[PDB]
Amino acid sequence: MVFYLKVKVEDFGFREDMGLNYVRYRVSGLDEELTEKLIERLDEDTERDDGDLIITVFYEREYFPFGSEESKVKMADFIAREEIEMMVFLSSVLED
Repeated sequence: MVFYLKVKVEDFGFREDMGLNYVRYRVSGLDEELTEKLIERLDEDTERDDGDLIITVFYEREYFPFGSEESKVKMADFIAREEIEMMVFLSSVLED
């Protein structure tokens, strides 16, 4: 009756050439055709890998880049801020 989606960080990084932070999320359950739906709405780079889906989303000062790890004083901040970012994002879209 209800679908269960789990999104977690798989590979995070930063591009000095651009000046923004990027991170890849791991999603399982989507389909070849379904991917075209999300990739369109998000307008990001989606690709099937071993059944999972890679999504890289980076934002500059304009949208506030992801780099507030100095707060938590560890990498956990990146995965924590990134995980909730995707989870909350989707949940917020489905809930609304």
